[PDB]
Amino acid sequence: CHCVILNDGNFIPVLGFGTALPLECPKSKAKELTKIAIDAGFHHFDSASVYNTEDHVGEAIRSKIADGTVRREDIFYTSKVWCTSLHPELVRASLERSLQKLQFDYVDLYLIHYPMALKPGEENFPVDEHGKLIFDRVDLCATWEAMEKCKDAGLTKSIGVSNFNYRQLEMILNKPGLKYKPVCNQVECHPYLNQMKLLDFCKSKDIVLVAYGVLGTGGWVDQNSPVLLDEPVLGSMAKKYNRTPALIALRYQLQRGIVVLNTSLKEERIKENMQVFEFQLSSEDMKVLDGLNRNMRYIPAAIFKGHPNWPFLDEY
Amino acid sequence: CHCVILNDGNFIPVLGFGTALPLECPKSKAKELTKIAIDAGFHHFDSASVYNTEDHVGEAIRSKIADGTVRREDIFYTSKVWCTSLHPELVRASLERSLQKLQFDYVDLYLIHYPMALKPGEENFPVDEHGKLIFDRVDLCATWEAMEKCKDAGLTKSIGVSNFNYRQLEMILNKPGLKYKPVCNQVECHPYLNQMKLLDFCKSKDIVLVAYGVLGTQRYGGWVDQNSPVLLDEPVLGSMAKKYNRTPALIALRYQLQRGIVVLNTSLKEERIKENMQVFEFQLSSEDMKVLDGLNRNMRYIPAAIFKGHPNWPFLDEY
Repeated sequence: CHCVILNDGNFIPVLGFGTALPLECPKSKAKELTKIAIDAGFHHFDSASVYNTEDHVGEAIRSKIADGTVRREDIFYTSKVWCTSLHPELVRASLERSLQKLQFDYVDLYLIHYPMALKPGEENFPVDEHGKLIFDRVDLCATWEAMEKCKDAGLTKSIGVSNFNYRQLEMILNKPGLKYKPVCNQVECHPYLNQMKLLDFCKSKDIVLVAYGVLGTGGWVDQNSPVLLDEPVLGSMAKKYNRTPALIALRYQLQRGIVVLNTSLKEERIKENMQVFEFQLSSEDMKVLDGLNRNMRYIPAAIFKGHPNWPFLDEY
Repeated sequence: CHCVILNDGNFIPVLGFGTALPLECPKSKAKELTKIAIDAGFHHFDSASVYNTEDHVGEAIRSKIADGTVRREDIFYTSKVWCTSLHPELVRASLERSLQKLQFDYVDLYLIHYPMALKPGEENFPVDEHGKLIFDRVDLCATWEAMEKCKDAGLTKSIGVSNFNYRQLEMILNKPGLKYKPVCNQVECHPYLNQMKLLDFCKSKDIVLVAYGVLGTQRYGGWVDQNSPVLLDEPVLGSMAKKYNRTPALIALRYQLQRGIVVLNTSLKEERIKENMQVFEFQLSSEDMKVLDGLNRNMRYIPAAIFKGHPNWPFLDEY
């Protein structure tokens, strides 16, 4: 493995495969993609209870274990508790359900998906008659204590968070009687939103930053206007190193000590990910990439914008 | 043709097929889709110079004219001049280039795509080293006069605008020496953004409101936002669909037709393409129309965000 140590003693592969699927795709597509990713060399798989793809991803993994491609111990599986189960007593319940769907005995990492609670229930997006989310309030420190207990019960080897801004991380870190610090903070990160300040903070607290939406992500204008991968600097550097604009973006994060999660529906693209270990960017080129930062948040989770705990209002 | 009259005497089919394709589709996809629509009964096709599918669309259309399925005069084709060619002297050149690709003698409708100009050039989204769109200053009244000439030259039968707000329409309507009022204003419109005020304004000025994004849109590619409830998930639409034994989509389409709006819709699915024609097989009661009116929440799914900093960005005013 091309791994990095977590503050709790566990190791996580620096390259992971995201299992979230496009709205149009049959959830079963996750199974095929997971198998392809495994054959391509991926050992780290990122999922979440809300993606409703865990049963298929679990089947893919158990199938590659059964034919001897990999062993459970060599796989790093991550799940996340959704907004509707942040209530302390619902945390463990959701994790156990995921393990049931996966037919696993444990997950390697369990994260709080967002620092925002929503009305408990089967619906992942509970809304009123006006289509507005029914927010709920919870003590994130209580939710955290429940995460700690899951780790102690052996249901998850490590625990961390996702989409937490620095102050929210602080709430957990300064929590009285804290037992386990989150091992990571999974957030959107790429050349247009390099998360420099948040990264420096996490590193200062021995927390690993895990990036999703590393290559970026409606109407014709909004769908055809230039996006991250259209960046001329990446295209130029890609030709300079004879790789792809995507590989430049992926490599950029690795050289910053960031764990990267990537996804694709195409086998060739999934396989190309492994090239991120085949080359290196020069200090000067790393500095050039640092200059692309333009605070462009592609995954704002707009529907939550009115939530008291929306993490993206603060600078970082 | 289920057609309605325009303020210039010409008629437009009340249902049209948009020819804009998802960035992940070979531009040729537009040819097969257009032929399918034509067989399904579509006569109205909405395109734009920027979509860069005009050649493929013209191929399909001419193909159906050749085999006798339709006549050129039975087809209503719309094109639009992009932000980079709004300068009075570039308006006609853009149209002639589109006709060349289509291999058409004329287009039935020609529109100003957005009331915002961008740096001239082949590049459609010119940006600086900071990734910011390079805006340009233009006189829309002068642009409009260039559109009027196109109509006088017979290159387009009618002229209109798209994504203009009420004051921007006024700018044109109150123009000294105005020869032709725009026949329409093509804007985003659906139950969550019914454009009541802009509609009432257009009606008062004899302007037809043409709607796109009629079934909602999901701009954000992020999982959470793409997986949160969408317009078609609306319980009122699902409940009403059951009442009339139709689909939530058909209810949303019929809603617009009864308001005097011309609807544009698209789909990569042949089955959904056909389904559209069902909108003409039923009618919504006046009571239910009122019910649908209550669904408005000023939810604009197509904000053209990249343009948000432009002086003429049309979505700032109330309407």
